[PDB]
Amino acid sequence: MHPRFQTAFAQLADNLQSALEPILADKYFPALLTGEQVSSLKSATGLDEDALAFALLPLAAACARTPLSNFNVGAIARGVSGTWYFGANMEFIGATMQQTVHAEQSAISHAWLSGEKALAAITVNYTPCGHCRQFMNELNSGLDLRIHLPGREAHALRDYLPDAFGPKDLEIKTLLMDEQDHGYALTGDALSQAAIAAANRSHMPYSKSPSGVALECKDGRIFSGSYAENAAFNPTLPPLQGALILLNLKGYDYPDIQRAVLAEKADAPLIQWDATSATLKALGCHSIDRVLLA
Amino acid sequence: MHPRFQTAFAQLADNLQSALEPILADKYFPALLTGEQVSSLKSATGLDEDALAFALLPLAAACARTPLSNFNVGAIARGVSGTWYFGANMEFIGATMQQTVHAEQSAISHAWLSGEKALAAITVNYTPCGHCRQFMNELNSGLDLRIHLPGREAHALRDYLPDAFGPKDLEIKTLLMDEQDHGYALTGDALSQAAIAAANRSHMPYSKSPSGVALECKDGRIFSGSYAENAAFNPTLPPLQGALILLNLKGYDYPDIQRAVLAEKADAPLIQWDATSATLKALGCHSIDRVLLA
Ligand SMILES: [Zn+2]
Ligand SMILES: [Zn+2]
Repeated sequence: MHPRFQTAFAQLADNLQSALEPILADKYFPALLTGEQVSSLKSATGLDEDALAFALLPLAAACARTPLSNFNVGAIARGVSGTWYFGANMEFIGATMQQTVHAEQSAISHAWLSGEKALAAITVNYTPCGHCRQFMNELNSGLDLRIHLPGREAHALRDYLPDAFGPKDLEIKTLLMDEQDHGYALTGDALSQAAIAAANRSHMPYSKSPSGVALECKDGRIFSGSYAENAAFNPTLPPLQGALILLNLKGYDYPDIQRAVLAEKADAPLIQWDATSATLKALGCHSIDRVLLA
Repeated sequence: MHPRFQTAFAQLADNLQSALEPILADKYFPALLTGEQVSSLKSATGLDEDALAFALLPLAAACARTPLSNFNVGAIARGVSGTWYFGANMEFIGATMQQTVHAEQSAISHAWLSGEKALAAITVNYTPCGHCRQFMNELNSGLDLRIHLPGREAHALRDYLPDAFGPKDLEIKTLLMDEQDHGYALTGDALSQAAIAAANRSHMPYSKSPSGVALECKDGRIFSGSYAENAAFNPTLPPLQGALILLNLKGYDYPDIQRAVLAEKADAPLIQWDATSATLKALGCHSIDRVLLA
């Protein structure tokens, strides 16, 4: 068990602890549960999906990186595949408030970057902020996505965001998590190729500026992040954050990053380079390169 | 009349055009209307406050800087003083999506930076995004603020943001637009003193990192911006954006900036320096200095 899960696990119900102890054994438990694992968990406890998701939220919140607030939020995104993806909020000392990752964005990005094609529901241990409701309205699930919160009854996103602004208002038909491939040729080494592959999956219908970041860890692990625009612009997930969401959920920590690469167009209306390098230097990484698409 | 207002004005009703033509005569019309001016406008047209506010939204939207979307949004914040403040959205080529200013944030910041102590209502020509509903929930007006949208009936913010997240969740009692003065001594020249004065009005209860930016124009005009945190962190208004909101509403343009100063603490958990310089260099300003508080 990775040390982060240790207090949360200790507080779980006995039959849940038992069913989970095999799964959580590995330090690099991927903060995700396949359909099969969810079925076993249900057989061992008698919990249904929603109640299981709620019971598990302490483990998702245990992945939160909150040096400023000490307010840990956990979210579980439930893929249409049946896979459940954890997500937790992250705050970065030395950067800005605009670089913060919310638990809900972490869980959705985990699912999208893992290749999930659509989400069925999202379970969170605290009500989502307007920034997250706006982020969720970018998805191909639109206003129908169901949110599950402790003590409340389920609701579609349209109930949490009445008279919603979204891609339709800007006449955009390509929604986040729809299949996208921008056809940039992968060149360079492993890390730049991973960054370009991430840029190829970019959701960028508003500025048409593709970008992706890939981080290489001490042990050779590469974590990649694709850029995801939002119709309201500011809730956009920058490329670096995707990679850091993955690095953290998968059990690693910022001192394990060795190199990082950002791929983006040279003549692009929006440029990620400055915010990427500045946040990475804040986290300690200083080996940052940029490969540019054409 | 500043050229931006010229098409919008031409499309206004005749008795409105007549009443406004004196006010809009000056190129540097401050994109604000005092209680007296609103009274005159009502006498000249017979419009009540809400309908007047709607009639005026084309002039507020005429201040929008939208190189990416060409989607102009105008907002009118109505102060408790009776002053109405315009606001419009701004997009910055060469920066990121996180630097975007929404019309609603522009109008609220205009009011706060002008010294308005509380808002009564906000009128917008398009429904506010979740990012803005979250921004509005930081204010001392809380969930009671009334939003007015074309064709809809008025509603308090609590109707647009059900089961809201906000400062109470983080046990914060100091709300935005409450009186704040952090007591930093004003040192240096005019521009650094203006930046420190702006930092002294910072709403920063979450990171305790005060900052302010002041911009000096070719003609000697100084525009200042205070930092305003948000409970959901990301909707935070950075200091530079406050100053650029003011510079643009007041009729100036980015090539008029000569110098800029950012004031902030050296040992602060969050640092504005990198995003401030990078966005200003993108806008063309290259004379940026930083004075630091202690
Ligand atoms: Zn949120
Ligand atoms: Zn908005």
